[PDB]
Formats: sequence, C-alpha cells, structure tokens
Amino acid sequence: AAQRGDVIAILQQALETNSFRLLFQPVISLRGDSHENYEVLLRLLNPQGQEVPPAEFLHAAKEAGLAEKIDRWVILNSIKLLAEHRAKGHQTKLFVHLSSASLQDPGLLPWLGVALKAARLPPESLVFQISEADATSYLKQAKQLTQGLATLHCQAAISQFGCSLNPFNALKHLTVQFIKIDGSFVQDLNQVENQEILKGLIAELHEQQKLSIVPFVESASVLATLWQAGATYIQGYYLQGPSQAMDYDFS
Amino acid sequence: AAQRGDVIAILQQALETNSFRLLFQPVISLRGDSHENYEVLLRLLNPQGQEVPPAEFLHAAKEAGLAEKIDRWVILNSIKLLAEHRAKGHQTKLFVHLSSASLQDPGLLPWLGVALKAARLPPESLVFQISEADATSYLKQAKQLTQGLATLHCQAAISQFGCSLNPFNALKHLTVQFIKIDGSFVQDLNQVENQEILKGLIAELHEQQKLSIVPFVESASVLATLWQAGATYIQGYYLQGPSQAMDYDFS
Repeated sequence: AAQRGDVIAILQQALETNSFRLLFQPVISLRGDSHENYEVLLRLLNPQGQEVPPAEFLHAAKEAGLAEKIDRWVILNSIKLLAEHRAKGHQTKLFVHLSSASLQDPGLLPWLGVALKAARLPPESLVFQISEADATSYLKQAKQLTQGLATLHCQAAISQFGCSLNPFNALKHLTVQFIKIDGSFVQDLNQVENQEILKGLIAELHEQQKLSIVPFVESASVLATLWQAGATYIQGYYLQGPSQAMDYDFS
Repeated sequence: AAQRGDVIAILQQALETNSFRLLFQPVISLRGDSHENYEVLLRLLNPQGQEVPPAEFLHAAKEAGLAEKIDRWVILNSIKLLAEHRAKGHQTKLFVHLSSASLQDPGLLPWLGVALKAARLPPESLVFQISEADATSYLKQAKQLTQGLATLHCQAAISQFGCSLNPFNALKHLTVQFIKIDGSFVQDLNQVENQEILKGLIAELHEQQKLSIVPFVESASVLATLWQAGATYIQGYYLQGPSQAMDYDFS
C-alpha cells in the first residue's frame, strides 16, 4: 500500500498464470425456485498482492480488445466450479456476465457448444447476464444469441434494466427469463412514490412472465420493502456480499 | 469468508466512529497546471475487518437518506487533510464527489462557506464533481450550485460526460471548468473511428475553454493515444490507483 501497474499487461499475464480471482454473490428467492443462485463476479490481483479496481481492469480489457477472451475464461472456470458443485448434491445456477464483445461475436455459442457437454452440465444450469445498454445497442445479435442459448438449454438475463427510453420494447424480440432491475429504482426508498414506481415496474414484468431480480438489499427494512414491491428475486450485502466460496445457506 | 451485514447501520455506525476510509487517485496534467490534483474516493470498513463494496454502500446511503450526511463528512475531512497537506508545502487541488441529494439541498452552500472560512482554505482549492446524469436531472439546482460555488472561489466538474442526448446543452447553463469524459469513450481505442470521436469531443470541449479529464489510462499505449486525442488531464491505474495517502510524485 499503495501502488499502480500496467493493467493490460497484468491482464494478459493473468490469462496464463490464471491469477484471476472468481467471486460469488448469492441471488435469493422470494417467489421463485428454491435452487441455489450465485452471480459470479471477477476480481483481479496485481503482481504485488492488492487487487485492482474492477472498473479499471474491466476498461483495460476493452482497451486491449481482450474482453471476449476474458469472458471465455470465466465461462470455463464457472462450469468446472459448477461440475464440482452440482456433482456434490447441490443444484445451483450461476449468473455469468457477457460483454458487448462476446455478445457480437457469433463464434461464442458454437464454442460454448463444446464446453458444457464436455462437463455434462445439467440443462438450465447457466444464466448469461448482459446489460440493457448492450441489449439495446446490439439488439439483433442479442436476439440471435438468446435464441441460441434457448436451443442449448441455457438461460438469458438482462441487468441494469429500466433505464432506456422504452425499456420494454427491447424485450419483445429476445428470449430472456430473468430481468435484473437497475439500482436506480432502489434509490430513495424512504419515499412512497418511488416504492410505487418499483411496484409498477415489477408488476409490468410479472405480466410478461419475467423473473424480477432486485439488487442492493442493505437492511431488513429494504428486504421488506422489496417483498412488498413483489420482487421474485433479491440480492444484497445484508443477505451476503461477494465471497470467495459458494457458501451461503439457502434454507 | 464470508461477508455480510446491515450496511445502513454500518454507515450510521461509521458516521461518528469516523470509520470511513478516504482514498486518493491522482489526476495527471498533460496540458494543464502543474498543481497536484487528487480525486478523493470513499471506502467503508465493516465491523469485522474487510471492506464492503462501494456500489453496495453508496446504494445503502441513498436508500436511507444518508447521502448528504456522508457528502458533508467527506467535504469536512477533505478540508482538513488539505489543510495538513497544503500547509506542508504542497499546492494541491481536490476533486470531491457530490451526490444528487447534496445537489438538491440549499444549505450546502452556506454550510460549506462556514467550513471553508473555519480552515482558511485557499481560493480555487476545491473542485466539486457531479455526474452528467445528476446535473441533467436537476438542471436548475445544478446551475444555482455551480453559480454559488463560483462565489466561494471553488471549481466544478461534470463526470461521465458525453452520454446524454445533447451533452453540451446542459453545459451552457453550468459554471464548470473541468469536464470528465465518460469511460465508454475510452473503450476499443484500437479502432480508428473511436479515436476520431474522442478527438472531436475533446476538441469541442477545448473550444468552450473547458478542461477535459479522461480516465482509465491503463497502459503507456493508452496514455499516448489520449495525449494524441488532446486530453488536458488524464487519470488511470497505469499512472496510480486509489491510494491511502497523497503520495504521488507529480514530477
């Protein structure tokens, strides 16, 4: 403490030394399956110990075009970690992020079509999370992707939802099961109007048989508010923050 | 492993034990002053040691109307540390984040005035950084805030600039000196088109005598590309990540 580094170099390095640190943050059910649901996050270690800020290294990956490759790393390890977990008696789902790069590249889903069945990973055991931004920007390719995943018995999820001018139009074309509401709706919950906004959103999503995930549950009070709002899924530090191990007791 | 907790409480438990940890990320000059320039950041320690994610506790803060309280804590201790550092011999500037909450509050200017006079902090020593989104959402209050900030001999900054429909329109009504460009512009710069876009953005920013700050300089290469683009300030982990102390050798 404290220091710096060539993050692009460290990225290209960690792709080989496999220095990448995989984290998990549980997604809790309120109205959905029992199951076990983790969102997998990616943290990176600098050569001298401390971890580099995720915004910084995520941008590094995009500046070097590395994006998709990094995704393919995660997607790999996750599956392995899943084969170690699903074949341990727990039936769990993983929420894995996809970058715009991975979204656009057509070779992704074929490449994936050699990795799962290499570990005999159960159907509907994997959820690919793409931002609403990347969803709207590259819509066609998103549609194609999600339909492919549908054929491969995987599930789609859209994060940071509810920000685009007409957030729902985007839905009409792609095959998505989970919708993860943007944290902006969870802002200023002490006011009733906001709660009503949230409830309206989640209800609209429920008419469309989508599974509402709401992040940032930071107190029991907030959990209450979100249950009242009708969120079918829920995620927060008060439940459990990002951790090294898929440890969370779901009962 | 593993980490969990009522963050709202912790914030209400940090605001008087002063458990908050203030970080610093240097803003390097390429074409601006030879000041020392830091952006102050905020980290939170849970009671049992490890640090809780920033998105987590910032959202926690917004959920319970703690936002402006925290902003004022940061402002205070920034005034203090700047007194201890600038009196030491250094001549530094601080970029301090303001939340939407603080933006809306009208007592912020008077309270700030008293806090400033209480420490005899030099003119043009503080830079208040609000996001383009927040400035656009609360335009008149952003105008009044910046107008008042001018009289206190403080400076202003718009961050995440360039994503709104017509980014330069809001700038007409604001008294701002530093414009911090959104990181989306510093992605895939290996493409020539993006380079052209960035160069244009910075060029028009220069035509309005604004000082462009570009973040996520993740390698020497990117630094080169940004100097080319015409950025007057830069910031990145290749230069220096968030540190516990204002250590950066600016020469």
